[PDB]
Amino acid sequence: LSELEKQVAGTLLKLEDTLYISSVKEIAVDGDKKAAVVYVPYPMLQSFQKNSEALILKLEKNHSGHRFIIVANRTIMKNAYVFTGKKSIRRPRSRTMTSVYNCILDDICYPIHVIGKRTLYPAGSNPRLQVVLPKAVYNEVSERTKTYSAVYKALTERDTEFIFM
RNA sequence: CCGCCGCGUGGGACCGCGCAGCGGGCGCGGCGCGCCGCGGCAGCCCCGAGGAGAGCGGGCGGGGGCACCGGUACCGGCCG
Repeated sequence: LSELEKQVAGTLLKLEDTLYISSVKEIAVDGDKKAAVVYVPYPMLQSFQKNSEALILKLEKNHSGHRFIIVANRTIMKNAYVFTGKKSIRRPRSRTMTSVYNCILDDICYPIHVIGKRTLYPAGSNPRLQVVLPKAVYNEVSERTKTYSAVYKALTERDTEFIFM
């Protein structure tokens, strides 16, 4: 129940000539441009991912003022086992904190595959992570690395920086 | 203050175990044993160790066992 969903859904209906989204979150960057995330339901992520690049481009052209990102919504449980007193319940490994963050990272920029991750530990600076991307693509995603870092920090408290190799 | 391998509280990093879905209504204050929509859940597999094992292809080798088999030489005998 927000204004943005209404016009983005209007655009959605204006694309084809079935699939619905859960919610939307926008976050600003250092520049006046913001980035909007779409919390897609988990099962329909792959169906949205067949040609997500086209959808994001058409949405950007339809409604400017901020970039459109599409991601799934995953839950996190905070206990490996559960002691009901009678039987012990195992938490599946897919619901851990670490798996969700990595999947989020891969989803933020699915069309361009990540070729490596590295975390650096400076002497005093808060430890930070730098990823590695192909040189085949750069100017395609060079202009939108700051937004990627900002959204990663927003969703995950962990920070990051982007490079190419 | 000092003879405790036992008792209680907390911490919970390190050290090792946790196979058998959950949520709600019938359902009594609670806990059980059952009946009900799956109609509430992202329902239900870390990765795959310059650890180990199995598999395919390649050649490599006085590696092993069985049968068969040639060559002079030592020895003995015989013709001259």
